[PDB]
Amino acid sequence: DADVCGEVAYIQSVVSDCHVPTEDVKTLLEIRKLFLEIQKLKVELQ
Amino acid sequence: ADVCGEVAYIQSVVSDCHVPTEDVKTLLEIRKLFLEIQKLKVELQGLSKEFLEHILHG
Amino acid sequence: ADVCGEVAYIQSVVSDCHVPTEDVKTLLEIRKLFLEIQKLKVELQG
Amino acid sequence: VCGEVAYIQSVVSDCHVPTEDVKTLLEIRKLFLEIQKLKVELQGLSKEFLEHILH
Amino acid sequence: DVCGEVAYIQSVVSDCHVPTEDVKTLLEIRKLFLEIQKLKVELQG
Amino acid sequence: DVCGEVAYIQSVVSDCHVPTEDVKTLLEIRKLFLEIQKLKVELQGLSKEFLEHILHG
Amino acid sequence: ADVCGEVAYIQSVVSDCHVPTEDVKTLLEIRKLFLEIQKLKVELQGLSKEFLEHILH
Repeated sequence: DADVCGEVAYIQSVVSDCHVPTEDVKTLLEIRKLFLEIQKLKVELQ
Repeated sequence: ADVCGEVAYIQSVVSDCHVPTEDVKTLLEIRKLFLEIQKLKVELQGLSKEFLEHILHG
Repeated sequence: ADVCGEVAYIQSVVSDCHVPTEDVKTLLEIRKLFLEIQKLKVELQG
Repeated sequence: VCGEVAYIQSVVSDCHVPTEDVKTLLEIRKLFLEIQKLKVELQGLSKEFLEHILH
Repeated sequence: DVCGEVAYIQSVVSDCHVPTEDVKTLLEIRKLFLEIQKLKVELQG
Repeated sequence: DVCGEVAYIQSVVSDCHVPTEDVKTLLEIRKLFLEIQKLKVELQGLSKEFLEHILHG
Repeated sequence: ADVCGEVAYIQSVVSDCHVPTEDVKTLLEIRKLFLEIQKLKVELQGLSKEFLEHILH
């Protein structure tokens, strides 16, 4: 309820403050996650 | 009763936010991506330390 | 009998919601995302 | 590989339901079950937190 | 290594005489079905 | 080095002379096949464990 | 906040490579798919060995 709407409202405030389009934020975070996942996989394999 | 009741409950919560559904999805996806990056960094330091401890005391 | 019966069962349940299938999928995706965020916060701060 | 694909094709064709509907319906069922698993894991993490406090 | 792996998968897929997008869709349906079974067993246990 | 990693992947993909979207699709099919095998193995293990837990417990 | 800082950090690294963002994403996806196939093969041999050990002991 207020836990869900308050959480969404908080994320919206933070994203708006960056002045970066939301689709760019998502793409850039996806690239960082992919890079870290590749590092973790290499470590696990060795 | 359980599946349809669950969907009806989520719909009530989402409608009360007065935020477009695709925005709610995008914002939660961004928060999840950020937290997953933090967890991956913790797991990487933890694997490196665990491997070193196994070497030093094994 | 196993696969077709499973599909037929899910179809009956979804139809009984009286909500378009793509809305059911979207709403369940939002609930899953919210719960996954809570779990990640607990794992990181504990 | 080819035998596996041919088998899945036979089963899906026998349902007389469009392939994209089969995929969507199975995805909805999986999402519902994953929400239940997440709720169980969250009560489990809360219990683990309480046990750390008590002992 | 990488190119040899890709060339091998291409040979196997071509031998099925099934469009690549259908192979992907059918394997996705099989995986979804098995994942549902695994989730049901984990939830009761 | 992030840029070095990207440049390395680009060199390997270019050398295959296969469109990037085909490389991605073919690797996705191979991954899906192996994941199905792993799920079948896990399900036989869980099924056996369930039966045993019921019979003796 | 911390995400504004994280976003600019990733942008700084990606811009330095002078490769379009969608290419960076695609190339990293291909590398991840390749490594995931290798990990799945290792997990499958481990599950097979674990099954044999349960039989022997």
